Amino acid sequence: AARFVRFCNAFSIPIVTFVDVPGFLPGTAQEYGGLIKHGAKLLFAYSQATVPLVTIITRKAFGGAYDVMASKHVGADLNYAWPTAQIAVMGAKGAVEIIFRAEIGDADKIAERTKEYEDRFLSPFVAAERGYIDEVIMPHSTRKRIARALGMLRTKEMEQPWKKHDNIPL
Amino acid sequence: LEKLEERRAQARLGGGEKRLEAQHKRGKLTARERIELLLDHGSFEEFDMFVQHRSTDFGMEKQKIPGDGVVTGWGTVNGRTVFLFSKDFTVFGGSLSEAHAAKIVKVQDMALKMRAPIIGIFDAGGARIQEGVAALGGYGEVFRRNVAASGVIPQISVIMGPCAGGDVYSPAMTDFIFMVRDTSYMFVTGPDVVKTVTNEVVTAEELGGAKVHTSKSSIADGSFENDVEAILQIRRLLDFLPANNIEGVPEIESFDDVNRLDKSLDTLIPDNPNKPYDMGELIRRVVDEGDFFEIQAAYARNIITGFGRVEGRTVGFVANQPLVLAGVLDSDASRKAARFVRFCNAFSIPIVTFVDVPGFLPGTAQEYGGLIKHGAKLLFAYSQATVPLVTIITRKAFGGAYDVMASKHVGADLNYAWPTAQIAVMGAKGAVEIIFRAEIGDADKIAERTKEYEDRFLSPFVAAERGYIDEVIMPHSTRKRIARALGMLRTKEMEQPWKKHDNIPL
Amino acid sequence: LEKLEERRAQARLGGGEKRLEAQHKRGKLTARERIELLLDHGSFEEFDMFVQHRSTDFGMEKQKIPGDGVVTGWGTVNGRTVFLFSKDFTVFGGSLSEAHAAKIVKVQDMALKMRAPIIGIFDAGGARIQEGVAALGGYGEVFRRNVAASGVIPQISVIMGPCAGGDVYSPAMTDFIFMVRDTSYMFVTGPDVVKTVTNEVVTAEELGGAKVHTSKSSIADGSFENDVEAILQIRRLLDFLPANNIEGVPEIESFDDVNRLDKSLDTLIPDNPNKPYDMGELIRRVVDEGDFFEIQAAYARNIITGFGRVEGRTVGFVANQPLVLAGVLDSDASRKAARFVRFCNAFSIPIVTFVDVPGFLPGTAQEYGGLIKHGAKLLFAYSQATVPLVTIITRKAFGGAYDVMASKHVGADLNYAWPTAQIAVMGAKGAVEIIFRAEIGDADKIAERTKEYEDRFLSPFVAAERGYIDEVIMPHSTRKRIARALGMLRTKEMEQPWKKHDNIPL
Amino acid sequence: AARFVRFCNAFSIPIVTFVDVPGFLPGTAQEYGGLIKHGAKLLFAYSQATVPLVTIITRKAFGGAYDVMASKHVGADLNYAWPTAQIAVMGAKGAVEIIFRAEIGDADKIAERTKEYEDRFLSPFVAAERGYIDEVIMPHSTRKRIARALGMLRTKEMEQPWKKHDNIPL
Ligand SMILES: CC(C)(COP(=O)(O)OP(=O)(O)OC[C@H]1O[C@@H](n2cnc3c(N)ncnc32)[C@H](O)[C@@H]1OP(=O)(O)O)[C@@H](O)C(=O)NCCC(=O)NCCS
Ligand SMILES: *C(=O)CCCC[C@@H]1SC[C@@H]2NC(=O)N[C@@H]21
Ligand SMILES: *C(=O)CCCC[C@@H]1SC[C@@H]2NC(=O)N[C@@H]21
Ligand SMILES: *C(=O)CCCC[C@@H]1SC[C@@H]2NC(=O)N[C@@H]21
Ligand SMILES: *C(=O)CCCC[C@@H]1SC[C@@H]2NC(=O)N[C@@H]21
Repeated sequence: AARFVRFCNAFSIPIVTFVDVPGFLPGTAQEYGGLIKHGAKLLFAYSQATVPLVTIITRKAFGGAYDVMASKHVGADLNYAWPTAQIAVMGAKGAVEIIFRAEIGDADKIAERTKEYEDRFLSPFVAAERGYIDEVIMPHSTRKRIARALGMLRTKEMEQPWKKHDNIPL
Repeated sequence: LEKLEERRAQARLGGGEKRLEAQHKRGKLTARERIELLLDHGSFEEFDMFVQHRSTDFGMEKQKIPGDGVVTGWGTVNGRTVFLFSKDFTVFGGSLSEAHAAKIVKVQDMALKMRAPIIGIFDAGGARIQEGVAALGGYGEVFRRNVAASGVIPQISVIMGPCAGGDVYSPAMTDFIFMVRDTSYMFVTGPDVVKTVTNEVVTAEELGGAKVHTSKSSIADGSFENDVEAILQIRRLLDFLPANNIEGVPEIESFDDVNRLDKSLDTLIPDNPNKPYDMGELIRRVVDEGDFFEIQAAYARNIITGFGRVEGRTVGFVANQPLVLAGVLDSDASRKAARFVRFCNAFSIPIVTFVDVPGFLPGTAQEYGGLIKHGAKLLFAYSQATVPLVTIITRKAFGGAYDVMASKHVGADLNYAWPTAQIAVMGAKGAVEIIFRAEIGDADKIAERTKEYEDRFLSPFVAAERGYIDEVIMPHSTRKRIARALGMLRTKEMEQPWKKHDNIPL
Repeated sequence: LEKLEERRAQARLGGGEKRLEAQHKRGKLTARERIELLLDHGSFEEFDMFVQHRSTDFGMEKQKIPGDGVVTGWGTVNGRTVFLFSKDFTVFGGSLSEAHAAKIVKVQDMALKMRAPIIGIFDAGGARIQEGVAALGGYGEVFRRNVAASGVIPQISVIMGPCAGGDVYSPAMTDFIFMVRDTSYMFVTGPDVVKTVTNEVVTAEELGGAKVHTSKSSIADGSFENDVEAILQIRRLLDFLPANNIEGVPEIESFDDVNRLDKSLDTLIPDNPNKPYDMGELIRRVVDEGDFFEIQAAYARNIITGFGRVEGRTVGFVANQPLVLAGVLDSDASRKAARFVRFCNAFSIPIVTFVDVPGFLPGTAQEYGGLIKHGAKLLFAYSQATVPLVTIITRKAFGGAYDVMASKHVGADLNYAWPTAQIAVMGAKGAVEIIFRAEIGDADKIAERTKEYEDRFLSPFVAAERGYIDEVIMPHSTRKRIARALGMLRTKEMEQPWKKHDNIPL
Repeated sequence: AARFVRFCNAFSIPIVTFVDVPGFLPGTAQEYGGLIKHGAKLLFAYSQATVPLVTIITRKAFGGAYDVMASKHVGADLNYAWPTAQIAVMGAKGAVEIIFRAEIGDADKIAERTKEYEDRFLSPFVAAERGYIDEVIMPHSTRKRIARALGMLRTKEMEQPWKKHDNIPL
């Protein structure tokens, strides 16, 4: 994805992203293989681009992944979300086991806390209340929105400092 | 007022005496001690000492600690302005909240606007769960600023403790990462998740310790014995680098001589062609006082890269190392050298290269690993550079490799060769095997033809006759030539077309 | 999901049915109805419908209202993209908190990036006290963005209700301010402080009502009967303006002819030198269909400024007005015209000037008020402009005034003059009374000398004989010449030295 | 002040500001005179300048005035504050009259609320806790800090979009 995004950016081609990611792949294999830098490549390619970026969150966006995949904070122009999106720091079970580390033995209490956490926070509405999502749309309208959005976005112009070239990790 | 001095003195205490004593017991300094040690005496000016968090969920409102877990500010090192921030492990485990992120973004933006370097020191414990999605927002902004500053100001990161989860991405986009050899580790996902998912049991030290990341994964640029050594070495390095992408490299007065000769080099290369030799000795004989700041010393040891000084100016050096795997280029060496050369070119540092390469590494493993593109990265980096490039072909350059390692054809300005250089499409045996295929059965005729081809084509004078080599030099002269050459090349000026950016093969 | 639709229907209700009924009883529309009436049908895209405020002090946490008092988004007007926001009086009295400010800054930044016009509609109630110092931060960022966009995109503001306190600064730095005649008012400090400090009793309407600010203070560019008229006139105006400072003025197909002659103009100038005439008639005969959008019509009526169309292109018009104060130049007129010319120059709109001016206004009030600097403002504005400038001298041009009103000497490109023009240093009486000072003992000789001086020098032919006038034209052809001239001048290209910006007097 | 600031900015001279302002001047004479645009001139001049700006709050900074006088939000680079600074939306009396409008009848209750508000909120530490102030300094050190700050700020470099010229309110 990093190389594709760089090519699209070099020639001023707009980019559309569909996001459904639960996190990164765990295991010693990936770590010894250098997952850190390779993951950084995508963040770099996304954040430096000066063309229109439009993103649609469908189901899941957990943890640091929610940031590499063209979040509003790294330069996305428009962020929509379907009603089934779940934007949180991590899955509900793990979050409860971390916050309530003192009472990890009583089952029923843990299940009740999990249900409370899940219903309150695993939804697309808390992210919206802080203004990170531009609009929550009904799915059947998706095409029309893109078709409209890209139009207004054609004129994106923005200035940056003078560098010879960047120092992207390899 | 005295009330102000009391409040301030109590902010310098962080999370209390007990946590400071626990911190000291492990052999780790506190954030403020590191700040005091890195900068010149009496220069530290602090920003935003009293910031507090604003969350009100999960009982967080009952514990508001001033500082929010990070110490930030600016100062001077050797008279030159530097900005820096340091994470504090004793305050909420140095986790990352909204206000935390605000302080970091402020210091980063100010540092980019005024064009000065940035130092980040990491002693953190990751994302604060209680803050929910807001915390993620913080992360984003910090990442963004890093990318904006890359290739404009040099950014240095020092890992001095745990660093997990999303946090790790922030130093991965900086220029240099340094680690401490026993109280640090990096990973995206921790041991518990790994066990839950793959059923493999591993400890944090084995998964992401200093050894792993300095010898296998390519992430870290060096390791040091303890915090003090690390900080002093960072202060030594910082004096090499230009302050930004406009002003030249810093210059100091050198105590060495630009016209001295060194006879020992005439006997460096052995007569026997199967024996190796130590290239690092050559590099240390060529720099001013034998001072060489090596980068990634323990990873991909078939290639050497680092900083030295010539006539008071910083110069980068890249060299093949015969001592390991006969000096062949492979995926790891290509990636390492490509990233380093890109850095040197970005900030207009001249580059010297020492070449002794018999080819690429054979085997199915390399081929499945993608050697073609990792190999193309180095060629790309070398051919696009617009700074002075000087290369010395000490003992070998066979086939395609002679092209990737800064040949005259890909943009090298000056190319010397010692008398022992052997420049050819391939080794004598293979070449004669391919050419004279109708007579592969005999054994005397093949030897005769091999001797002829070797005596006529494995030498530097055929390369010189076509004008690919600018001059053949006696070994004992090497230093002087470089010292003169660079002097004339300072004014190199040349202009490319207009591109947004290149499309280097990632 | 139905539940999302219910959330939307509930967010669209603002602060309750009761407050909406009370709003309607005052004779005012609601925010969303204004947004609906401004934009083309079906084009409105809303941002951030669900944002809530985040204060928890002074009992504020018990009342969270979605939207936080502002509706923002973008749409199309006549096919061209526009951004906009509208403050909602029914939610916390339309006040300005942290999150409210975050939405406003988002929309301003995005509109600057895409280079599109911005419409702001103000119906506010000032600073929310319960938010404390944080409130101030909000205001600050908004101001900054205004200034960054000034001279890059046109910014129109419409005041349709109370707008007290520091918020007033935000619309004052925009290019146009429109007010509603019977329901709006603006002031920095309200009547209560005035009463407690100065002991004078004054109502809000008298202190800052529409009339005060459109007739005396120079703030407002016009007034309208009710909200519908104001919004439709904004829609009309938006068709004259360029979208940004790069592209040219919009063009439409005209129904008029470029070669028509106007016999009536032959009789516009009265025979008696003491009688005035109506310049507005002249202007409405030069424009294509007689459609003229007047700017600041009710302030400083001795000068006229506005927008028209010629051959399907926007053109700016400035003209002296004999009907009031004999057309002299005073402080007010000077400031009005100076700001208008600066705007027209910033977006590359051509300018046409009609001159009939005897001089400056004498009296001690003007001099104590600072007439020197205000008068210099207009000269500064005209002389520095690089757009095409076409000027027409109709009747009088005496003394220094003849030099500020787009003379050939200060950079005008073409200068015509009707046959009735009188261009001289000063009037016949005073000129003679000075040159023949030691002869004033008589009465008849002085009268004879006056007659001869009037006959010789008060004419347009001496100015032409010196070459300061390009052509003397007959009145009936005036329109045609303009239509031709402007055409040829479309390609004007000139370049000045490098300055950060001018130092215009204030 | 606006004219002086623009002149300073045109030739790249740094600016130091000392702030002690309780608000604007009330009355009919000023509003009939057109205070809104004249006061906006100063804000316009300060926000656009691209030279080092250093501000020192000594005693008071109330209300909208605190914004025009080179606040951190409109583009000031460094903000120091003495220990006696009072940064607030308005004076204690009027603030308490406004917040507790439904209980103004009393005279002891109002005094109690006034004392509480003044002690909690009229200080430089609430503004500092939000990061709007870079440091609370001891007065006798003031000169030294200025001398240091300006020394570093020589390299300030920033670029706006391409405009023919600004449109300052005349
Ligand atoms: C630093 C770390 C490796 C262990 O440090 P340690 O020296 O062995 O001591 P502890 O584990 O008891 O942690 C000490 C404090 O750091 C705090 N802390 C550390 N990381 C934190 C975080 N991301 N969020 C909140 N608090 C955190 C803990 O609250 C703890 O507080 P305490 O005084 O009540 O005990 C661990 O804290 C860490 O970095 N991540 C924990 C892994 C996780 O995310 N959840 C737990 C199981 S999934
Ligand atoms: C439940 O059993 C969850 C499985 C492990 C958590 C998942 S695996 C994929 C993601 N990786 C990670 O960091 N956690 C997520
Ligand atoms: C002798 O056995 C020759 C085999 C190796 C040939 C050399 S090793 C280094 C280079 N790799 C390659 O492809 N051929 C060269
Ligand atoms: C006739 O009596 C002449 C007196 C008036 C002079 C006129 S008023 C307009 C012009 N202003 C000026 O300086 N003198 C002219
Ligand atoms: C106290 O009783 C005075 C009321 C206003 C305080 C001062 S008077 C001048 C300034 N104008 C304003 O808005 N308040 C300030």
